[PDB]
Amino acid sequence: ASKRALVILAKGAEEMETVIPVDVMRRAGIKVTVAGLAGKDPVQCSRDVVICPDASLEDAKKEGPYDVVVLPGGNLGAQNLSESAAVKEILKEQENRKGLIAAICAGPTALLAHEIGFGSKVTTHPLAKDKMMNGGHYTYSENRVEKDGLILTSRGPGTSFEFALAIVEALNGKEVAAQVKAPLVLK
Amino acid sequence: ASKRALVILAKGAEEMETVIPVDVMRRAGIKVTVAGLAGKDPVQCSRDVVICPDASLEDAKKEGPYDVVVLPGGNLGAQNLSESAAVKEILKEQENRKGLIAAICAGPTALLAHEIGFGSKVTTHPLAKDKMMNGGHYTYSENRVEKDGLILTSRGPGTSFEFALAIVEALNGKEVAAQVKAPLVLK
Ligand SMILES: [Cl-]
Ligand SMILES: [Cl-]
Ligand SMILES: [Zn+2]
Ligand SMILES: [Zn+2]
Repeated sequence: ASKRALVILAKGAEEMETVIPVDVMRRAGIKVTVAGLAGKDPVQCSRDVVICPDASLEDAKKEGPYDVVVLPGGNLGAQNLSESAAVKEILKEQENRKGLIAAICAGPTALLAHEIGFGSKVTTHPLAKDKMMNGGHYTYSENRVEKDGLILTSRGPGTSFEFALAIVEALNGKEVAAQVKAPLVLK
Repeated sequence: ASKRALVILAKGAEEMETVIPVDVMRRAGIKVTVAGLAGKDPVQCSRDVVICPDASLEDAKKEGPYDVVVLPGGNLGAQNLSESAAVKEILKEQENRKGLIAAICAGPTALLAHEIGFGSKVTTHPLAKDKMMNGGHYTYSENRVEKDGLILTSRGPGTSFEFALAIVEALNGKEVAAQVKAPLVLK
């Protein structure tokens, strides 16, 4: 049976950090739902790329559970994720059921906002470190991708492929991740 | 004055190869127009990401000239670009006026279709080599990004950042490309 991914898409999300994981996960045969935080309407990303989500979050959250919940970054996208009661509930459920949570760039700061995964080793974008580390609830890493059990984090646009492939490996295994990786022409 | 980029977005385009250059060029202060080949309506990309273009190609081509014309890849996107009389005319004009043309992955095969840049050294995705090389009108390269004067090509999703930064360097210079690059957390 195919694994399922929920990608939560908010206004101001970093479009690269959204699209790269969606695409790579779909290459890995994962059923990806791109869910609009605000509703069903198109989402204006940080660099003005406009993406039409597959469903509202309100609807998509009724079709869980998901094998991974993915939080893109983008400063303003992450803030929107951080403020969302709906996101809080989704991440708490995902944590409670021992499901994977993956967050990139400023995305992990939503984990702090919703008190998720405290005690984990995590990375973020360098500019989001101080926000993430407020209170000392995580241990900081400078690895490009950091996986501490069911909390998987990464640093920025330029780590998006490694982040996505890490999600693929966690869900579908090392062999599928390698197979998906080879046609991408990664260095 | 700000440089201008036309990114031609067809059904079946590779969404990563579309979004990465758009975003990175906008970081570099380039005015990017994402133009829908088929018209103004949202475009279903190769991995089902749906992007709302800024304008139809029909409209955007009236607001030229552009400092670069960018052709994303994706097998079916590139075929759509290759079949387009409108694209043919845009690329011929761009070539005639000595403007940059940038194409990635299967995207360069549209150059062959429209008889653009013959004699250039070019790269493509490995799987698109034989198509591109039909007739021997180009010289093939395995470099991740190949720039032969005003013809700039690259290989795949995983070379999209290097491709985008090469476009930035060609338009706005090495210093701006370096400045844009550093926050991306590229390896
Ligand atoms: Cl941002
Ligand atoms: Cl493709
Ligand atoms: Zn980011
Ligand atoms: Zn491609």
